[PDB]
Amino acid sequence: NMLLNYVPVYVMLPLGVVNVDNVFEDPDGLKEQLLQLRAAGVDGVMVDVWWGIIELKGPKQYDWRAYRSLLQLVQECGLTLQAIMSFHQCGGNVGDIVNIPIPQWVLDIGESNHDIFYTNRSGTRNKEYLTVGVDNEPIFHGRTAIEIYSDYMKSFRENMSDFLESGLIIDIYVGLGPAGELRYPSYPQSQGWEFPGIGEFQCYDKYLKADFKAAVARAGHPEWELPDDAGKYNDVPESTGFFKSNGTYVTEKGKFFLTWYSNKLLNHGDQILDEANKAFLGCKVKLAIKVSGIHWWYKVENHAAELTAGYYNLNDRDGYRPIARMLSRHHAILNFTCLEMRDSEQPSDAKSGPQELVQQVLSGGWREDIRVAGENALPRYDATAYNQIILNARPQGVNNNGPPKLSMFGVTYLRLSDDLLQKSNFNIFKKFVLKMHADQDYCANPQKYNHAITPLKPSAPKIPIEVLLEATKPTLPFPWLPETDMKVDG
Ligand SMILES: OC[C@H]1O[C@H](O[C@H]2[C@H](O)[C@@H](O)[C@H](O)O[C@@H]2CO)[C@H](O)[C@@H](O)[C@@H]1O
Ligand SMILES: OC[C@H]1O[C@@H](O)[C@H](O)[C@@H](O)[C@@H]1O
Repeated sequence: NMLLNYVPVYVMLPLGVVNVDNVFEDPDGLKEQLLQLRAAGVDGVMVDVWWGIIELKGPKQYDWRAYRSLLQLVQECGLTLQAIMSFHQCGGNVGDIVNIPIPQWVLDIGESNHDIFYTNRSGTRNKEYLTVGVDNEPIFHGRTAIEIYSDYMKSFRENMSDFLESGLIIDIYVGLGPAGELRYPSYPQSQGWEFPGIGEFQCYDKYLKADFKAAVARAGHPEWELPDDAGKYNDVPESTGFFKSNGTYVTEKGKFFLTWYSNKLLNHGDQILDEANKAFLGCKVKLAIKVSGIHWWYKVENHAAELTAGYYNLNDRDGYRPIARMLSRHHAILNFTCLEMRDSEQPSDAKSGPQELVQQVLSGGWREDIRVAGENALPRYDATAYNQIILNARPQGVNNNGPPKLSMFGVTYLRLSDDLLQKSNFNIFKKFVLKMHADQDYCANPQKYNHAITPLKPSAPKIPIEVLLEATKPTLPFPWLPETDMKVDG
């Protein structure tokens, strides 16, 4: 039955639906919008549960009231929810139209210890996320950063227990860095970065620097230092000593640094996912993380932007599959945040390959046998964008004999706004939803299309780093159709 080819569609709620004062501002306004989504056949919505808003007053001073009111409304409108444990700041990234800092009390600590923030070679501290360097440092009034995230999720679980039991919350997204993605803040607009700048390494805080020097010493090279020839945010790879042909990134020193730099993210993600598994154990929900889609410079040997962001991906080294393997022990979903783009839409000098990047990442996920989800990176309302998303959702088309051999677990659309609801735009969107659903009407029971959710089980045993890095072995991607068989048209 066609229903087996059905891929659910979710929509992101506006940023700031509950303001920085922890007040659910416009319920009536949101209700009307939500009801229109319900009529269009949308399966559910996604929302940020901001750490900076809930634990503002002080350590363990949680106020969940406004968010309970929001969840209540969403449930009344017949929609499911994907909740993001947003441990990051809203404001310094593309599209951020509102400012939501991390808890003020954490910022107060940062005043007397600036090293809790990601730092670039120039000494600039980024305050949108806590460096991975303090994950296990008990400097936050007795707690470590990971313990803070852990307590936050447990409190969420207990205070929203009634919504979890009623099946409202379907996915639990755990923020792992800037914009909630597992990556370093290598391309900060707030510091002047501009597409397609290569970005900068963000490992200069005293904690990461100390770890690196200890590590190089154990490797027999205590003289080794952090990169000093990688350039600046807006540089191009060829104008740097680190990323040029036969440059530093290809030397033993460079490869050691790059492995070290990227391994820190794998462990950061693995440890926090461990805490997430414990906090939601037994609940009927799935865990998920977000991986950023850095398509610029993907078409040159150095993959500069990817490397500075923490994804050690080269033509001969798969820097994404090991993340997929790490997610398997947690039975988690890998969400790729950039699926609507086409190569021909990028300036030629950016050397972008978003289409090839998507195929690499999704194939790696299916290869490791984990579920893969996604979102569009930029606001799009045209058919060609929707058709590109539909192609990646079922790379080899629909199957009339049963389920597709390959299909994404779901797609979340960015974002809910008045432009989307504009008559003509919404008209196209409704066709998009219909095609994602494979021409079938909205289906309320996820079980009908093999999307039933079982109680979350404890994570499988810890996979050693050496076994994780075995997944760096390059593999051929799965075959992709040139265009989807379920077009929206135009
Ligand atoms: O509300 C979700 C997050 O939205 C933004 O980040 C987006 C980014 O704009 C988009 O290109 C990509 O596809 O997904 C990320 C994360 O979903 C905000 O900057 C974040 O603060 C929000 O968490
Ligand atoms: O953040 C920089 C952004 O600039 C915009 O003008 C482009 O259209 C986006 O593709 C790009 O991501």
